[PDB]
Amino acid sequence: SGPVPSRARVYTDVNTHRPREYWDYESHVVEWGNQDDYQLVRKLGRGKYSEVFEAINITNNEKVVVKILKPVKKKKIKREIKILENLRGGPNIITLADIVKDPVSRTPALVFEHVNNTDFKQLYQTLTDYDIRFYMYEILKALDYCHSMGIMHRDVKPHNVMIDHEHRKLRLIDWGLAEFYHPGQEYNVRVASRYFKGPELLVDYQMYDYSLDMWSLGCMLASMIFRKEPFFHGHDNYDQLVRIAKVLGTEDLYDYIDKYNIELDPRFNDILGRHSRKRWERFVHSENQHLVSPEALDFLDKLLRYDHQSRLTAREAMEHPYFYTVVKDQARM
Ligand SMILES: Brc1cc2[nH]nnc2nc1Br
Repeated sequence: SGPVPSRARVYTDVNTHRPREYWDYESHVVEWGNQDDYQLVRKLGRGKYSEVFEAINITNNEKVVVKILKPVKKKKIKREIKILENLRGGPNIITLADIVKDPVSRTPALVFEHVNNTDFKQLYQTLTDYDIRFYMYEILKALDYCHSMGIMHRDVKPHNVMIDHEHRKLRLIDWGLAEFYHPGQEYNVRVASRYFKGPELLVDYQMYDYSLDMWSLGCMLASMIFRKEPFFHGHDNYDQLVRIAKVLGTEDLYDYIDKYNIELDPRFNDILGRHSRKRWERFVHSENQHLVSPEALDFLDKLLRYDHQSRLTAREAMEHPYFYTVVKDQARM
């Protein structure tokens, strides 16, 4: 009789109380700059949707980062721009500095504040127990802010977390998949990386919310404290849910499907089978035990839930005992 509707438990109507211009990015007018102010130095990396370069602003001799966008729909460019401008100045949010366009090829490019070319994926293995809690707390600051601004990132993964370990700085980047949350709106489930897709994306439940980012955050935490990258290692979108079901169990999965009256793809009933909910001790060994604690396992369990409504919010996560020492040390400053 159709899926059961769902609402976010926090920041549900923040966009409703704002002017239309805040979230109606289709009508957003882009403030274009002059690309002659920037000279590219070297390429930093590629991607399906952009190429990233280190560049120099020749007007003030400032180092910047230039993201030349691949050809995508104009509304998607306006969405990333509007979200970056709404979140500008937020805690641990990357700063959009300028928007330029090649006068010949009409190719748009975003100019960001400079950050050291080193992300969370390259640094996790050398991090101590305290470093994991510290940087996870910094990620939660950025997530709680953008959620409070009515925006979900929808692509939380270590590759999108830039870290300057010398200064202990952290920046959340790549907002090309972020969207504004509106209660009752059905979103595209073809988002995020395979290993970080929430169960709602794999069962094709479109009325999701900020809680999607909290699942992806839980996938990062599990891979770091267990040193298993990725943690849920599926061969495809169907097998990705099977890998999750082999850990969280199938009974909670069918209760989740039953609660929201989700029409499960018939290709799943032959491959899901029957699996019990595993204990987190199964993934602990002598090489990751220094990163695993009862607080870490209790915090991880509250993030990786089938029911998106039962996962911790970003604000609830920041108050878990897992961060008690980090919060106390920041108060000492
Ligand atoms: Br700074 C920076 C900002 C980005 N936005 N999307 N990808 C990005 N990469 C780097 Br590096």
